[PDB]
Order: sequence, then structure tokens, then C-alpha cells
Amino acid sequence: MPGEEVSQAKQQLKLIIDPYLSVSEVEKVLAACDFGDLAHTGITRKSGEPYILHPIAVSCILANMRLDPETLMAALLHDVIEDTQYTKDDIIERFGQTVAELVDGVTKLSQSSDKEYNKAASFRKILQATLQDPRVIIIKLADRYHNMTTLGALRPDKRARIAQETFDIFVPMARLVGMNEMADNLENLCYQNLDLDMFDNVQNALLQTKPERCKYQSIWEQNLAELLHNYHIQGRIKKKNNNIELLRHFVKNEMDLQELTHSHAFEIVLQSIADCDRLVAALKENFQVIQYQDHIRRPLPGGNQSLMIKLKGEKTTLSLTIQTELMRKAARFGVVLGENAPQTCRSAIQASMQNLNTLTTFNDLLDYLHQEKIWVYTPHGQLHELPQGATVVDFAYSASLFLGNHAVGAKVDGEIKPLSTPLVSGQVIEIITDVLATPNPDWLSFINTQKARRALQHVLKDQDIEEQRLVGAQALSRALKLFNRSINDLSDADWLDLLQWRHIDNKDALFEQIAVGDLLPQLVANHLFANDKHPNSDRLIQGTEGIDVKYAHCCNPILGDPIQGHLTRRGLIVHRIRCHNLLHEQHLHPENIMPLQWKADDVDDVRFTAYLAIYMAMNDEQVSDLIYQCRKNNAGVEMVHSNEQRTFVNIVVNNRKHIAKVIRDLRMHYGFPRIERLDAPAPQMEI
Ligand SMILES: Nc1nc2c(ncn2[C@@H]2O[C@H](COP(=O)(O)OP(=O)(O)O)[C@@H](OP(=O)(O)OP(=O)(O)O)[C@H]2O)c(=O)[nH]1
Ligand SMILES: [Cl-]
Ligand SMILES: [Mn+2]
Ligand SMILES: [Zn+2]
Repeated sequence: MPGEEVSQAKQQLKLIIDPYLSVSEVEKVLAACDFGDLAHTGITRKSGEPYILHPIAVSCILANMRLDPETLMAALLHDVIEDTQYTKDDIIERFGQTVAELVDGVTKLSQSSDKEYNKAASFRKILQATLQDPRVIIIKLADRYHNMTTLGALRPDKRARIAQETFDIFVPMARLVGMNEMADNLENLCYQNLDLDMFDNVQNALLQTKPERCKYQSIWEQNLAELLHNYHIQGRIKKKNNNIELLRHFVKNEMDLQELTHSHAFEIVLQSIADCDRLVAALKENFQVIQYQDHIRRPLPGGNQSLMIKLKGEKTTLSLTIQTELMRKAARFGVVLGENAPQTCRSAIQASMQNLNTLTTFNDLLDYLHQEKIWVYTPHGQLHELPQGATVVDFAYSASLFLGNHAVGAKVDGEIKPLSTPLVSGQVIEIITDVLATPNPDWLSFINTQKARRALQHVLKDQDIEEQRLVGAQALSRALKLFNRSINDLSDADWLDLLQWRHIDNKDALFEQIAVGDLLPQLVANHLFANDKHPNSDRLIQGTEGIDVKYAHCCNPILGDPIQGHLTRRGLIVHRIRCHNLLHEQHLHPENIMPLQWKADDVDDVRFTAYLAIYMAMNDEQVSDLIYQCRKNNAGVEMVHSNEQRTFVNIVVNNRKHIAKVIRDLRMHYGFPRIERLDAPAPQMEI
């Protein structure tokens, strides 16, 4: 009976994977089910059934979406790392590096009930994890979905905070990745736990009026078929489910059983844009227009085109989405559950992230997305998002100037740890202060945040020029200790490289740049000891380990572009090698310019935005075809606009090689028009 429940659930998963997975792939997925069963032996859920029944049910949801074996294995083991004695290394052993990273990723999106729930921070963290590997968010959405269905076993106190997090981030996130059925199901379960009484009243009315609503939807499908025929418009009509739109409305509105019965939604697929406008004109003649949105002339972020018109005919209300056969096909590039692999959807997910905006917050996210932060907490549960490699001092300054300036030590998870201790995500940090304490300048050696570095440089701003050179040497000697080296280990050849590399003449002047200038002692150490035993390699730019970097908005450098960094009081700013802002500051201060190289010419987990100016006028059908051609080439369409002389397109590409392929494919498709790549978006569109 207890083991027999697990076996009949495992057998139900086998039926789903047997048709589409290979014999060896099915054995690997079923082996993960046996290992998950072993890790959770004896553990039972709040309802009483064995724990493994949950990841099995989650893996069944994913197997029904025909997802890859790694996704299914990671879902079956996503709770064995934290809830069990088993570790990430155990998973790397039995199932490989890919499933371990997926399990790790899903685990990172978990919200502790005793820690702060910050909507904006969680949105950023989830968006970052999604763009790093979209499979992680699909597993997490399936996990959250299964939890929402069994929320009855949890206390009504708990039921609210989870339904709120699901509603605030998971529902928008599932729509973003094209999992609209999942998003609707999640939103339904959110209403069930956020307003049970109003939910039960609306659901019962929906259920009682369901057969009558079917009858009238069939009537209106025929009336719409007749209308298209009368106006000589060729098109297809699809009946759409409108249960979530009706529930969403009547949960906040007074009940009108006639409005609930006679409200229908349809999708109309036409042959051309001229027919779309012709149908809109025809509909206006026969109905009263409630709402109209033109997403053909103004396409949605991501590139989605459609005409959304809400009509009223007496008791009847119709919600119609009208689009061409090409628009419907373009929309199926970027959906994580479509023909394309979820990972190829990265560009589409990132281009359409402008659809989530709650404030211009999802406007300048590039630095955050490419550089995973650490999530450490105050003993009160307060979140602090810090760069990778941040020490206790960085946390102290992040909390406040008082705590940073007067810090003497810290208690990490109850254990006393010194001020240079690098932090790890999930740690609770208690800064120990002394009102008589003064910040020590030697902290610069391990400091990686700008709030901490600037606050320490204010103490050296009133110090002796000789003492500054000493502090700079003290900070460089400690930065070298990370690689088992020191200043006495530096040969004359090592010093000669540093002085030439920093456009400087003496050793004391290099120390002045570390102590008072904007040269971080970590960048000096990473240049002398390159790619050898540096203590999650998130780094896209070589030698920037332990420090956070920023992309300049003047030139917007993309992976693969020749780049050069600029050392400022805000950190290191990455610019394209021929940016006019960069060359201006290189002429004035060549010592503040550091040459930079991208670690790998083609990293697949990152996406950037390229700005294009196509020297040709494009009509409605040509713009629609341009969006299609971009999306078909795994490049998301962030924005398109066409005047009578040019057509601008902001496109989300992987690297400089990808944008070269897109430009080359667009040129031969359009009869070789001139296409120029801009440094920043044109003022005609935004800017
Ligand atoms: N809905 C439901 N949940 C159950 C049941 N039995 C155990 N749980 C677990 O309760 C957890 C709820 O998370 P918290 O809000 O942190 O509650 P907690 O502090 O008591 O763990 C879930 O962890 P999780 O999967 O990691 O989700 P989460 O921690 O990301 O919310 C879920 O696995 C049950 O019968 N129904
Ligand atoms: Cl020009
Ligand atoms: Mn779980
Ligand atoms: Zn620049």
C-alpha cells in the first residue's frame, strides 16, 4: 500500500515517456524516480501520502508537455538537495552536470516563509533564472501548480502568502514563456485561495450557466461565420475558452447571469492585413465597440501582432482577436511549449519581458541578468542582494553606513566569522559593531561593492600621500593572497607588465590608483594570475572574477564585440572599443582605461539587444514579415517602427555572430537594402 502508491504513480509516468523518449532515456528518468523515492523514504506530505508522489506528479505534468529527460529527472529530484541528506555532488554523480544545474536552479527560486518576500527582487531572480535556462522556470511552474492543487492540506494562514507569490510572479511568468493554459490554471487556484467565498459564488454561476453558454457560443460561431461570408472575407473561426476572463471579472464585480451566459471569446485567422481591417470595419457596422487595441501597427513587445476588439450586441459580448495566418505562425516561435526547444526561446522571452512592467524596472536589467547575485539576509529576514564574492563588509555597508563604518565582526548563521568572510546565498548575517570603531582601509583588498569602497575612500581623502601608497600596497598584497601569492612574489617582469598595462611610471602610482583611484586590487590580481585556480564562473568578461561590471548605455556592447573597460567611481563600465564616450575618456585619462576580452566568443545562456536601422520603408505586410523572419532566426523582436525613409528594429540576439547572421538573412530576403547597426536606440523610437 505505501510502496504500491509510489509504483502506480511511477507506472503512470512510464506510460507518458515510453512513446517519445528512447529506451535508455526512459531508464534514466525511471532511475531518477527510484533515487528520489530512496531519498524521501518515509517522509510524508501534510495530507499523508509519501513525499515522492509530489515530484512524480510534477514530472508527469512536464512529461505531458513532451519535455526532455533532464527536465523530467530534475523535477523528480528538485527536493532531494534541501529536504534530504543528499547533496548536489550526489546528483552530479548519478545523473550528470545538466540535471544538477537544473535541480540547483529550481531550488534557488524557493521562498523561505521566515525570510522577506520582496516582489521586485523575486521577479528579477526568477527572470534571471529563466533566461539562464528556461527549463528551470517550467519545472518551478509545474511544481507550484501541483502545490496549489493540494493547498487544502496547508493551514489557511500559509495558503495566502503562496497564492499571492504565485499570482504576483508565477502567473505573469507562465504567460511570458507561452504557458497560457498553465497560467490560467494557476490564476484560477490563486482566486480559490485569495477570496474563497467570491470564488465559490462565481464558479457555481459559471457551472450552472455552462450548457447555456455552450449553446450561445455555437450560435455566435455560426453568426460570425455568416458575417465573414456576407462581407466576402476568407477566414477561420476558433471558439476560445473564456472561464478565467469571466472569473477575473465577476470576482470584483456584481453578478449578472445574462452577461456571464452571453459573453464569448473567439480567434479569427484571416489571410491578409487588409482583410483584418475589413473585418474590423464590418464588425463596427453590426456591433457597438466596447474596446479596441491595434497590435498590428503597434506590435506587442516580443513581436506579437493581433487586433483585439470587444463587441456588444444586445445581451451578447464578444472578445475577438483577429490576426493573419503569418502572425499566428510568428507567435509560435518563442513559446517554451511549442515546436522549438525551450532554450532557443531565450531571445523571445527576453524581448517580451517589457510586457511585465510594474513601476521601467524591466528596462535596464542586462547587468543583473548576466551576473547572478547572492541573496543574504538580516537577522530580521531582510533581504540583501549582493554581488558574487561580497564579504561581510559589503553586507554591512549595504545595510547602512553606520554598520559598515563601525563594523568589527559578524555572526554568520550564529557562528563568529571575520570581516573578510565571503558570503554565500541563504546566510543570515549579524553585523557586530562598536561605536568607538573606525573603518580599516585594508578592507579595500577584499571589498567588491561601490558603497563600501567609496565610504572607505572618504577616510583616505584626508590622509598623507605616503600613507595612501602604503594602504594601496596593503590592499594589493591581500588581494594576491587569494591565489597563494604576495608582493614579495612579484618578479621585476611582473611589475614591468603592470606599469605598462596601467600607463604609469612608478610602483607608488599603481598603489595610488588602488587606494585613491578607481583601480580595484582584484583586477590587478586577476590580470597577473589569469584563469588559474581562482576561488560560479558567472563571468562573461575575462579577469572580472569577484567584481560586478556594467554595460555602457551609449554604445551597448554585445557578446563578441571588441570591448574596453573604463574604471569609474560607479565600478568598471564596459564600452565598445570605438565608442565616442570611451575614446574621449581614453584621450583625457588613458590610465582609467582597461582593455577587456570576452571569456568565450559564444556563451549560449546570455542574450543582448542589438539596434538596427534598415534603410527602406516597410508597409504593414513587410513589417509583419520582418518580425516573422527575425523570430524564425531565434532573435526576439523587442520593438519595430517604420517611417517613410527607414525601419528600426530592436532585436534580442545571442552575440555579434548571431546579429551578423540576422542582418545577412534579412538583406537577401529584402533585396539587399542597407542595414546599419546603431550604438544605442534611435531618437525616432524611444531615446
Ligand atoms: N501544498 C502543499 N504543500 C506541502 C504539503 N506537504 C508539504 N508541503 C510543503 O510545504 C512547503 C511550503 O513552503 P513554506 O511556505 O516555506 O512553508 P514551511 O516554512 O512550513 O516549509 C512546500 O515546499 P516547496 O515545494 O519548496 O514550495 P515552496 O517552499 O517554494 O513554497 C511544500 O513542498 C501539502 O500537502 N500540500
Ligand atoms: Cl543616416
Ligand atoms: Mn516541491
Ligand atoms: Zn560607450
